[PDB]
Amino acid sequence: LHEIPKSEILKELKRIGAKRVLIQSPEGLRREAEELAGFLEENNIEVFLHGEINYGACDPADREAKLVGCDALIHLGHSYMKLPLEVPTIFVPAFARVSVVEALKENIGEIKKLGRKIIVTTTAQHIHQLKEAKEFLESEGFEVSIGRGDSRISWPGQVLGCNYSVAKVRGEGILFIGSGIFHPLGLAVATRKKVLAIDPYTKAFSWIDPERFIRKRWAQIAKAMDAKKFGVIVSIKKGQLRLAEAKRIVKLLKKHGREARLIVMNDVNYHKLEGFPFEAYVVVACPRVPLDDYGAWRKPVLTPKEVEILLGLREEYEFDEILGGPRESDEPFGISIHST
Amino acid sequence: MLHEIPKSEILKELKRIGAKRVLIQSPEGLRREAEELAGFLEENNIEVFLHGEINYGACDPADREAKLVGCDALIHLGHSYMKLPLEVPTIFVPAFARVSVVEALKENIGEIKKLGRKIIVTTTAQHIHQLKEAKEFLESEGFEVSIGRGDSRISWPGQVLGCNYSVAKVRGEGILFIGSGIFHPLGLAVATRKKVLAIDPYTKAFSWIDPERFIRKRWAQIAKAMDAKKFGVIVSIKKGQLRLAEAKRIVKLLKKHGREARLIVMNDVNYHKLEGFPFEAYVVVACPRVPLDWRKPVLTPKEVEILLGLREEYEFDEILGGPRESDEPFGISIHST
Ligand SMILES: CSC[C@H]1O[C@@H](n2cnc3c(N)ncnc32)[C@H](O)[C@@H]1O
Ligand SMILES: CSC[C@H]1O[C@@H](n2cnc3c(N)ncnc32)[C@H](O)[C@@H]1O
Ligand code: SF4
Ligand code: SF4
Repeated sequence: LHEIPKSEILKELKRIGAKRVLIQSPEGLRREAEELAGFLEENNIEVFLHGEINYGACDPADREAKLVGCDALIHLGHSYMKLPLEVPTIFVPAFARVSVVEALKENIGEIKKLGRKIIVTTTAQHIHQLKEAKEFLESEGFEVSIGRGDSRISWPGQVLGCNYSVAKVRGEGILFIGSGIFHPLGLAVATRKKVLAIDPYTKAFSWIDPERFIRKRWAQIAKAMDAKKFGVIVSIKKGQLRLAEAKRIVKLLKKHGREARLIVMNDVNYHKLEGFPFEAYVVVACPRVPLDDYGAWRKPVLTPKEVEILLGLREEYEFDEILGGPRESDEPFGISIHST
Repeated sequence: MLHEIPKSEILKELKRIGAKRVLIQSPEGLRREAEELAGFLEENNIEVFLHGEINYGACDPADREAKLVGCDALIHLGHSYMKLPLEVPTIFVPAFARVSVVEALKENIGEIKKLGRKIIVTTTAQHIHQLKEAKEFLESEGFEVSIGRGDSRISWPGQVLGCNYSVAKVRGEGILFIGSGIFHPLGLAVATRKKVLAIDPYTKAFSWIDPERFIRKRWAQIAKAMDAKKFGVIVSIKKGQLRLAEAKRIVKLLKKHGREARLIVMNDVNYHKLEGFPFEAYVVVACPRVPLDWRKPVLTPKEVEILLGLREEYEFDEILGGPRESDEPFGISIHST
């Protein structure tokens, strides 16, 4: 459950006959990746570690595995999203232990301000708590709405930084259970509904006001109203490649008398591009890169949605989401194995 | 200042193969030139994508990436071809420097005479097109000029790379190196065990190479590493840098000497990516220019062979190729494997 189940992982590997495996890992599970590796090697399975810092299941290292002759990939810390996989892949999601009900009870008076029918949302590390959160809220008199989400989502109620489809359901206001600010803000902007965030660790709460964020984006668009040369960036990460939408933005920019060039990268960062003559950039990939820029972009960097405001093709601010298709099943609360 | 990109020649080669969508990679210097070429190809009804990575060598063609985004051809700016399986037709565009090499030699005749009569002459890609003149000059000064063909990693006789000095493994009293920087002459010195004179064509300055300080600094890394139980052994998936068999051997050997070792797979080998891993020391088995330029000790395969005591003298790590059939043109080339 909350422990890396080294036994279950071995059993799946021995079932599909895996002899050589690659392990991806996010920054907080680097040490666990090497402990797993040593355990499988004791059990006669050669193990490579993937040296890149992985940021999501949108970026499986399956093609790299097939290159170094691995017959399977282990993806630590995230759950499957619908992608073609070139080697059989085991997803090992990370579940935080914290019980969320305590923070809900402490804040029930604020939660009432959301209204009778509420939408409840959290991130992957608290997804297993969602049933406990639901029972409690219903037991206090709420009707609880929880969206399934699309094929980029792994369980009902789960939000990603670039996908909030699980909140596009009937309901009067949105509850977010989790730490930090980016997800609740994305909820408010993507749904235009009252969003209430509760941190399960501190029990602190926050009503999300997107105005401050939206104004910072309006200034970004303003800095680019001066620009004539545009770079339009795609990432070739399997779950981030948006070729058609990027080509669309290039054609659109040219239709309005601006120069635009499509740029192919893997990891998207400004330093690699600063020798180029472009005056502003459009990231058509993970929107957390232009929207959550800590300060590294020294030229205006925009989302596709913001570009359409710039050219004057859209009046209201719309959050850039990467959307999937119908998801006919749900991922387990545990390890999963996928091959295509 | 380099010689200008030949836009007309490149476009004609693309039309000769009917290319409709091309990807262009460029190195740090040639970013403005990349987009200049893109606009010209586009104005000739050819869709062009730019590669946003900083390319660092023909050992890293972006041909897989081009195939992925639907391009039917790849333009590799600033480097000459090295023997590699290519997935899309690729056009190589060497950059050649305008600066006069012979003017630099003329300022330093006296220093060159100290090398010997029969001398080995080497340069980098940006001056290869003036290598014939430099040799004629030197032979007019009484030198016997010895120039090696080199192997399949090399594009022209007498060209050195940061990772391959095969053109210098020939008969001679000493090595002359024509180019800027100190890394190439350092490797030349360690790899050939001969006296090396470096002449910088842009400044006319010269330098007699003494590798001792560099070797001593390298042993401090080796010494540091002699206490480590846990090693990370790194490879790069770049087509010209992948050294999987050697990396595996290094793993097996570290384990035979009572040390733990893990193979690590990367594209760009950056230390900042590895900080969370539990390894006490690192071996880069890819482009040697990365360990030979951290926080934990990071070693080349030659250097870890010293730590384990299977090797005594210091050695530069090099990626060797095999025999080279023919030579690359002093201009644009087009290959498709
Ligand atoms: C937590 S996953 C999102 C984070 O990972 C990084 N990230 C995700 N996808 C990419 C990408 N394609 N290129 C560069 N950085 C990315 C971004 O900095 C973002 O803050
Ligand atoms: C310019 S020739 C090679 C240069 O690019 C960088 N480089 C080459 N290969 C790699 C690699 N595999 N990973 C990271 N940096 C590299 C090195 O720091 C060196 O300065
Ligand atoms: S927010 Fe961006 S980085 Fe995170 S899962 Fe979605 S696409 Fe991947
Ligand atoms: S391996 Fe190193 S020195 Fe050789 S071409 Fe690539 S980056 Fe240059």
